Amino acid sequence: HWGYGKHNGPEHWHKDFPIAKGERQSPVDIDTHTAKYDPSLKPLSVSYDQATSLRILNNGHAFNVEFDDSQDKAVLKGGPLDGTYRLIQFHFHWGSLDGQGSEHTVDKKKYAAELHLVHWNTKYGDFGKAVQQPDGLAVLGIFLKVGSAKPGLQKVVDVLDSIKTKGKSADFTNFDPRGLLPESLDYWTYPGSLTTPPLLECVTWIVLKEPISVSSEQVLKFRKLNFNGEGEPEELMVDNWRPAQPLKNRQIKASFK
Ligand SMILES: CN(C)c1nnc([C@H](N)S(N)(=O)=O)s1
Ligand SMILES: [Zn+2]
Repeated sequence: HWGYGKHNGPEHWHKDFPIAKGERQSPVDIDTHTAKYDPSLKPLSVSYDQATSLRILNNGHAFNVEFDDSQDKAVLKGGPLDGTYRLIQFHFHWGSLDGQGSEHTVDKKKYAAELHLVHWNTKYGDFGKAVQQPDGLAVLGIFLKVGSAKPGLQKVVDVLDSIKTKGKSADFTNFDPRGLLPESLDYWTYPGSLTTPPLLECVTWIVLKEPISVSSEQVLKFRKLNFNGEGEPEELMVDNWRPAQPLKNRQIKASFK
């Protein structure tokens, strides 16, 4: 089935998922000179004080940190969004080398990695109904560059040893996602899609301008994960990013001047 290799990677996905060649696919290159400041955008509200993390899982493609989304505990509102979007999970995309790994690019620059905080619109009642709607999801994207360590990431780094292979999970309670955010909430926004199969066109993307810094030792621990299952020959989990897709009939808006 699908993956990131030569025989099952992004250039093959359209045969099972024809929407791969659709009109609102993600990620995209963000041309900073072309993006325009939008005064109609409302301030942006990240409310993560009552977040309840539960578990961390290796799915064969990336790892997910999952949250209790049975009540409004950790929500995203404001900015381009109408209504309330509940945090369900976060994950990353990363490279084999420090000069590649992000999905979005900025003036064609690739970062070492990209964090995705995935949220669903509570007017649709559950995540599976939300992904069938054009405004069903909001994904907050944050770039990672290599330099100083991120103290708030270290708890994630230290549990990766326990989920090395596809299908493994571990308890991950009391993790505070506020420790993964940069100082500034300045952002770019556009309508797009999931970046993995089934590639559904259901996402409002909100991509922060300020990257977070992580250390070379933190990213090296991501690159020790495996795509394969336990007992199978080793295929390092690296380069699990989709490249930039055609912008087509879309405008990227900026929250800042
Ligand atoms: C469960 N669903 C559909 C998804 N889980 N992670 C997904 C992606 N990896 S992204 N990048 O958020 O579209 S898509
Ligand atoms: Zn993602």
